[PDB]
Amino acid sequence: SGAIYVGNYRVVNRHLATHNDWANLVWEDSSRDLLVSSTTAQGCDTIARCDCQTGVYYCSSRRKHYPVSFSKPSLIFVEASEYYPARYQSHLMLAVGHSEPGDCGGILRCQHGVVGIVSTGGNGLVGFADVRDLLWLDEE
Ligand SMILES: Cn1nc(C(N)=O)c2cc(F)ccc21
Ligand SMILES: [Zn+2]
Repeated sequence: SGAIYVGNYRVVNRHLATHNDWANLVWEDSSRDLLVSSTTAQGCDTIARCDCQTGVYYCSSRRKHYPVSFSKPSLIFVEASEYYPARYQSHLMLAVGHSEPGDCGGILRCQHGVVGIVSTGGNGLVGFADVRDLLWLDEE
């Protein structure tokens, strides 16, 4: 699990989104596994506006932050799991690194801030749902 908190917004994997998230929705996309919901108290997080391919992610199935090189956000085939079938997820970034389903929500950060959250992976890969193209998060 895990979320970002850019102001009074909560950014989560679309598949871990709660009833409250859907009952206080802002925007959502199944192909990306992203959903943003409203909050009453503000958050502690800046979103990266950049093309970095280096950063650090949190991996819950190891209790560690790992430094990684990561690919640019693209359309990637990801194998089956408890939450989705074997499909293409868009705006996915692979790094080489350990990941399992429950690692979803872990933050990837670079010098420019929060880059994205863990969304896909397998076979020593990890895909981060990029948030960097979502320029509207910074305001309103
Ligand atoms: C980080 N991660 N997300 C998923 C997923 N959403 O299906 C996944 C599936 C895997 F077999 C291994 C790792 C994974
Ligand atoms: Zn950056």
